[PDB]
Amino acid sequence: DGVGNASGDWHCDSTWMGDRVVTKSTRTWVLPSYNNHQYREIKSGSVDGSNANAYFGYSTPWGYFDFNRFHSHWSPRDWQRLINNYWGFRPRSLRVKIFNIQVKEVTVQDSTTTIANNLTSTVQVFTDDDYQLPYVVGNGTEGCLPAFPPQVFTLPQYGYATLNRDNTENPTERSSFFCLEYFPSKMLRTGNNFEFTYNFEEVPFHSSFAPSQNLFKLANPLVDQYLYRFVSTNNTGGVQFNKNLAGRYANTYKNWFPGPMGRTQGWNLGSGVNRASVSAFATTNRMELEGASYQVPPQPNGMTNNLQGSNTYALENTMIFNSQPANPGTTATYLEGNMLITSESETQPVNRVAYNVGGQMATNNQSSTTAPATGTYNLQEIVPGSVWMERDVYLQGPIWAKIPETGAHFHPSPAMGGFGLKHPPPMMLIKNTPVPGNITSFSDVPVSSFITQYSTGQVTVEMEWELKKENSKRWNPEIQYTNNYNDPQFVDFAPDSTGEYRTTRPIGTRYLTRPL
Amino acid sequence: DGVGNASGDWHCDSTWMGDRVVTKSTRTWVLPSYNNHQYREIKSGSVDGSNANAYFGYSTPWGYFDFNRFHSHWSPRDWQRLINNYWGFRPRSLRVKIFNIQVKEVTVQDSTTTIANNLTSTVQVFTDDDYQLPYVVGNGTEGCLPAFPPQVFTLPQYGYATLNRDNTENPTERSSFFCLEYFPSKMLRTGNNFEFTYNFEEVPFHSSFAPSQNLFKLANPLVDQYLYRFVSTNNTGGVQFNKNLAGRYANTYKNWFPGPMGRTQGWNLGSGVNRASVSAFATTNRMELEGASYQVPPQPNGMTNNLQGSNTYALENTMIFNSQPANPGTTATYLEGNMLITSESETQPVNRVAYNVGGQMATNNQSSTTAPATGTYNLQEIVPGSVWMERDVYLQGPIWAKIPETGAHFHPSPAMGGFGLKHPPPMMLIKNTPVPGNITSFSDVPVSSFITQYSTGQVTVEMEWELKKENSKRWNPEIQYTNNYNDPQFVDFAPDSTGEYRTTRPIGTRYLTRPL
Amino acid sequence: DGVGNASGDWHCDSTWMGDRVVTKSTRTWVLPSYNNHQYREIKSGSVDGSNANAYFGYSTPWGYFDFNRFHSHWSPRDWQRLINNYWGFRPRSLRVKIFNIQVKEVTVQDSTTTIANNLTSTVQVFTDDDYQLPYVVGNGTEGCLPAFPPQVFTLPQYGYATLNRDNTENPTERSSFFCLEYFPSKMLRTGNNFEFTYNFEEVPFHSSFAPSQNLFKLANPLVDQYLYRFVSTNNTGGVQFNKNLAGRYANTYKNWFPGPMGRTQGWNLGSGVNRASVSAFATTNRMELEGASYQVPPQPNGMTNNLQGSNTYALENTMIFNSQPANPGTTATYLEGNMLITSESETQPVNRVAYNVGGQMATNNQSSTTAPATGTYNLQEIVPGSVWMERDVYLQGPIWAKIPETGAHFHPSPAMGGFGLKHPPPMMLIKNTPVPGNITSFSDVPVSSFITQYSTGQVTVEMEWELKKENSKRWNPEIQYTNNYNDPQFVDFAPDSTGEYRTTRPIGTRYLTRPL
Repeated sequence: DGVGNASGDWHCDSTWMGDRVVTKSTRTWVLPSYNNHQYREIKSGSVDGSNANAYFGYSTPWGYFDFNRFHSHWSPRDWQRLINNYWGFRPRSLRVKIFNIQVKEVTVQDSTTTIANNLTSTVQVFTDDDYQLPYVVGNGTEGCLPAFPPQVFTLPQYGYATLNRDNTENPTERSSFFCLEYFPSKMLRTGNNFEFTYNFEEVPFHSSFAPSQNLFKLANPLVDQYLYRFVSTNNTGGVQFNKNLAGRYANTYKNWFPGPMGRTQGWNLGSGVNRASVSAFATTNRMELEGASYQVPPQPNGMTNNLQGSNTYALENTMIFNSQPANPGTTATYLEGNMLITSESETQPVNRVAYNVGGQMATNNQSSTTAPATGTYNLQEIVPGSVWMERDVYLQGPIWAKIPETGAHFHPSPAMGGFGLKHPPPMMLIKNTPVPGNITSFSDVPVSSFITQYSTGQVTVEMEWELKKENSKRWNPEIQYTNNYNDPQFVDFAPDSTGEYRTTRPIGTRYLTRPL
Repeated sequence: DGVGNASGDWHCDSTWMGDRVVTKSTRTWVLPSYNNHQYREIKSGSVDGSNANAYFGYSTPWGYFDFNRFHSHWSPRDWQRLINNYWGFRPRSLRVKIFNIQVKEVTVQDSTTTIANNLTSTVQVFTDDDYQLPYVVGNGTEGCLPAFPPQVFTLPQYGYATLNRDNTENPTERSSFFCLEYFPSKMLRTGNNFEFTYNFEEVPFHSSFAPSQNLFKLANPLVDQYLYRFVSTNNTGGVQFNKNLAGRYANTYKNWFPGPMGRTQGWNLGSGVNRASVSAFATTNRMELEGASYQVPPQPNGMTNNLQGSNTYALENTMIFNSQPANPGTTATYLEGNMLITSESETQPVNRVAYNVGGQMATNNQSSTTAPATGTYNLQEIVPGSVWMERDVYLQGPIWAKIPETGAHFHPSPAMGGFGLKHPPPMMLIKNTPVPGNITSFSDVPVSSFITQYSTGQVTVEMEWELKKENSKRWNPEIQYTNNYNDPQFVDFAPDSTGEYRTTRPIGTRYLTRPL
Repeated sequence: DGVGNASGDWHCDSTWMGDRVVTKSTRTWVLPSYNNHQYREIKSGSVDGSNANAYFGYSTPWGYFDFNRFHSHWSPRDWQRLINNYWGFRPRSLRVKIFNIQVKEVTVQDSTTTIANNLTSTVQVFTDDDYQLPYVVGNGTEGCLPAFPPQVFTLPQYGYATLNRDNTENPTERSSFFCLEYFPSKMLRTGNNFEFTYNFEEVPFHSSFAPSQNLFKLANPLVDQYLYRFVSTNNTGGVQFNKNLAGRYANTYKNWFPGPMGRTQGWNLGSGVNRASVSAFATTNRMELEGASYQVPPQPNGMTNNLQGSNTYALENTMIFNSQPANPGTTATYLEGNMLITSESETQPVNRVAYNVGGQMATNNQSSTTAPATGTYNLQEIVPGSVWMERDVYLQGPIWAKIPETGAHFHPSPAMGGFGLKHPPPMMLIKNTPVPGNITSFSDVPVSSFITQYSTGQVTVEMEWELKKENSKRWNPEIQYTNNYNDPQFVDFAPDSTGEYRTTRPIGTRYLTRPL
């Protein structure tokens, strides 16, 4: 209620309750006064020789809350207890609560930066629950809540890129500008707090199970099919047929088919017999959209890199995390030992691999003169009767994404993994209100001299997850995420002597196994 | 009730009522006695050198009502008030009402064509609401209600093409014949009327908004992704990775993908550097269906001609209306100045252009010997995680179409734009009953001499439209359909000194703008 | 209630509710301690060679709130949605609310200006709702709420000019002095707020429609009048008459007449064939009032500059805004490219142009000796049966004005446009209470050493607007305010890379069209 009273407590826990788990998480944040309290016009042309990077947009002084990663809510033990016990999970509700606001004021006088707090300065928070702003949350950007609870994170500055003109930095007449002070926002002093509740829409469970059985090997290898296959022609043009035998899965009749494919390049990790000195930009899979051509990693769902125990990965198809957060705007050439190169090997009985051709189809009509000929294709889209698996979600990866408000779409599983939401959690924007400096006269030009200041405080996020319980009559034990290190020099998913949070490997969800 | 009393009034109006608009429209029609009151066998072989044009079918004396265009219900001002204020619209109900029937009888005696009315002759009207007839309404044919209310239109003759045999004019044993006098029809004198009500099924709203934001540019250009991309290999085969920077949309990880594509040829309008003297038939995109090969304009949804401000259009992908209705069976070579060549430039942030390749995929497996190679594809079908925009509807274009009664289908947006209906508005068939001439003796052969006669009357159509209200926090003004002509020599969407209804340009729906 | 609690939230929105729109707007203000807390005697003589500029008056330490411009309440999109959809609008209620007061105290010690806040200092606010003060709000002065919500504005100092004597700086015995601490004012600490409600009186709607039809062309051009005109005399003095034909509007009988006129000088913008090197002061239209002569722009209602598509404007008749707010007291010679020269071309079917003579009247009595002669007049006042159009209101222009408390008036449309109010919104005056410095002894002279200090805070203004709905049976589309720029280098009505709010063109209201 006032300055000498706590406006909320530290809730950071998890409570497994049957087929349901709430996951609370309080973090501490810092909000810089971005742009010195003004809207700016960020724009760029073709950098790196590509006019795909040309954008037009606006950068606001508003910061925002991005709790759209799984480690922001899940400890690695509560993640381990999830992915080794349950076949699925999906979010149900959400409860965000910003509290203990305190706003300092830096006063650099003769290089003595005194930092004191003003009790009177406010903080604006609104939530965009009519979805009228550019939703920039679900795009794999930084500025998230940290994985580790005693880390203090700075809130990312809110910008958005509108329509540019002809792949330049210049706008078009459809390019918009959203003023964010034209939205009603709650003014928060140091004794006020901002609560917010949200209920997720009906989404499918994330299929956190690996297949126990190949897709083209769903018949039993004991009894044989009552269907025959064309095998050959005789010395005349008379066709000949053979019975599909029992375990001959290469030529049985299939009833279901794998998912989409676009053949990406496969690069060897580990030892590697890769091509030396490849500038890997000019040969990636691009998807040209209204002018320029864009790299689109990862490719849409229905494929996999990395078959099984092979060091060949499709690096265009994968999600490559770093081990630690990096400095912004770095041009460092990281190697294999720095990254978390993340495999989708668990879905190979259903999905086709991305560094191999998917099949072959007949190219000509045969005759007594022309022999039959086939040709391999590098990409195949949705066929009726297809079945694929969605992208695996990770502890270090995004939870949701917003479906773009277009006319139509085909089934909206995000390519980066997670939950495709039509009405996602609304984007909580926040800024410091501008406090003017010493203004002694009237002028019609607006104030450009402000008290330089930042605010800080805590935020708690309480999600709730409906879980799909495992129910299998499998006899032998399964593979599960065990803590298996040979001679650990450090405890993983735990700090070090420096005090930085050390993660080494990404953690999937498909560890339970389930027959098709 | 009788001959001296009006059997219905002229309702032609529109009543905007919140998120709902009823649009009434009365027109005056003329019904010729088609075929001289008999069923005939229309059939043809390969004309224009193509056996696709070979059909077998039947032509009835029945005429029909085709109010399946948007200008039959919408004035251009009420269309302007729709497409500049609302994000969507869909039909809800329908009410057709045929009234003031009067049937003349032409009597050419010594070249003095006296036209008098017989009070006793009837008119048959039935509606086909069990969908047992070939539904020929939603196919882009003429004979519609006019755009302009005081125009009198003639009702189109009802024919249908059944199954022919082996791309000839001869029938197969599956070819059917539907007698239309085997359906119960209401006999209408000059004092009778025919009412009919219809409620549309649950359809999606037509997305009458343009995107404010590119599909591959949905991240913000301020914070950068926590995902890395394979960039290159070193002097060994060791892979190397770089962080996806903030605004580098050409190589970020994408979550949603564009729609289908088939690469069509792009032709330059305006000035034009087109290839001179092209017979443009042999190089169009065809789709061979059970024998012959058919041109299929427009190609299915998910593409666009005409990027932005460029004079290159994909003429195979577009809807080309004329400015005025034309005489039937004309072989005139119209030019650019006659037609209404209709752009889909508003959907280019989501759809791929039809005169460019959509992307490229890896063609080989790399090694220390073989370098990586990619290959461009000209067509890509549905991939899971796709999102496209539907075809824009126009003031001069069709409202609905019937889904064919087959087994299965994929999401039934008609390629010509509009609303894919499973149970469309039933086809109102109408004919003049045959009045025999002077028959003085009995003969078992049926009567072939009739009183030559036509009927005329009014028809009113009352549709009802549920509207999706615009709700955006966009700050700057939008583009809207304004009446912008530089030195008009005539008022557009209004008559001239001749009295003919002059339209110059087609009117879309996507003028409001909305972020993905 | 206290220092650690927010005393009000940021309301800044608009809610269109049928034929009604509320427009909330919160801004942040800075209040300097004007005059160092004392009343002063501002007076001047003849500057610029004109004794019209000689005034006597008083300058107070009070600042005031001036939300009397349309952009203080309306975003340009909500202004666009108004002027393209409605035929009229007028204010109904008002709700001002000053909150989050915080008062700093600047302490310059050895050129180290430390700015800290005192929790104990107060702020006086009263509202003048008996109209006992000189109302200086509705006069086109600066110090308004900004157009753009995150701009912080400084409150203008309240002064007023009373009666001087004989066009000098000396007062007369009727010259008054209003002490503003003789009015009861609410003392506001940092935990207090000041609410205020107001209901506007019955005013006419602002006619935000252009005429679709000329005033002298209201007959139809098909049938002719039953009234004859004197055309000529014969070889004798016998009069002769002709019938007024159908479309001959130059000599039909008129029933209604245009508004007032005073011929101003017309100057060419754009290319321009203007007279070179004109000191444009000595030839303007003046209106001499009790001694001196005053320029009176704009001239009273009933005229227009700028016919249609011509570059000749009457610059004495127009409202010339700047693109950006300017520094106070500037003597800069702005050009055409800086200003927002604002046209009244939309009202030319009803109003007469200001750079042309309005008509001619007979100067002599004719005879057999003297021929008839006419003479053009340069000004014509109200004639019974007149009809004119009021001044267009703009997004950048004033909302209301106070009618002077005189005896009588003729219909009080303000010449600067807007709503003539008899009891306007009361003028919210505000000052910082004086906190004395170090006073160690008693003296009967009042304290002149104070703690130098300023206060800041937020103010929200909630107006409510009754709207006149458009209802026209016009067929063709209208002209509307579209966002039409050819190659934009910047988004208009939105910031730039500097962060300043960029407006280029003024926005009217007459875009709908309506017949007389």
